[PDB]
Amino acid sequence: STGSATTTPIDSLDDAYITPVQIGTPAQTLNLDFDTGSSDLWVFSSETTASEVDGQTIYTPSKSTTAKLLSGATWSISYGDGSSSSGDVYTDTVSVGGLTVTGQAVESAKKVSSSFTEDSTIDGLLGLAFSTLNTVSPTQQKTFFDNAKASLDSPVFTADLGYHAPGTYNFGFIDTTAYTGSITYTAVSTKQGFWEWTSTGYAVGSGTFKSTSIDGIADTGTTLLYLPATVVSAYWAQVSGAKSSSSVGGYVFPCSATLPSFTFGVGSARIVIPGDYIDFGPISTGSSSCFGGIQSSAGIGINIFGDVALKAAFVVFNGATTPTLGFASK
Repeated sequence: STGSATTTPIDSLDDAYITPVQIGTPAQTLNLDFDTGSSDLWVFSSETTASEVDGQTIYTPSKSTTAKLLSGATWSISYGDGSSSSGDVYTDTVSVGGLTVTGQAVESAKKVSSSFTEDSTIDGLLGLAFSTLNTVSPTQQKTFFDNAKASLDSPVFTADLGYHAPGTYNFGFIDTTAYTGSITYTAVSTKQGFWEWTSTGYAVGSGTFKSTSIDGIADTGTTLLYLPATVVSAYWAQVSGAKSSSSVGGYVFPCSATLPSFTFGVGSARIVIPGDYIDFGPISTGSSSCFGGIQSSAGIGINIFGDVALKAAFVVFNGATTPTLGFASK
């Protein structure tokens, strides 16, 4: 089997991407944030505290003839940005782009933090990291990809995120028309539950490539590119007037600037992020200070190849017995 679904930016900055997902019988379509940095499929629901719902579409398990309470199971998750959610669990039929999994754990939110409430466009998350990170207790649950894997023509999914445009998540096949050149594959460590890999270096603009190992995670659920402070300083030093602002929470730059590209290494291959992809616009409406798309990971504990980096590539998440990641230009 295969599946193919379009993923769409939630706003004009590509702050996140939403993909329609069919849950239950008859189908209830929710727009979920596909997150290769986490492993829970959770949704706004008829159980979510009413004051914490503000425009989201909700899953109502009582209206699904295939929903079943997963008795005794609870979940609770906290993300790297400080947001969180928790609740109980149903199993139900879940379909993405024509690919159907029966008995998928659908984590129904009883509580969500303010950042979720305030984002009316995101009806929940669909985790695509390794199932060892799934938070359901006392019986940990499998991701949608893990459940679908055996049925797929090939045990893979691909992320093809657009810059200020829709893109595609495919399951079970690699669309050879969606990229240019060849795909370069690189080793993955699953030790922390992430799609963790080691970039071979970077360049700023037209500068020379610096060969250096940068361990990090491929994370579709993180907006920006978070890298070591040395690398990030070298980038922003090429932008007149750019500075790190403690009051804003990262590097800002004059909105009048033209940003240089940023290149990252994948083995001997190179993925070029155009400068425009690194512009996240005014820090507040009407400001002439703009927020940068490359930020320091120093306070995170891990480097994160988020959407800024991934959207410059066609990315293969290879879930074979020994997982690997593939990157191609496009």
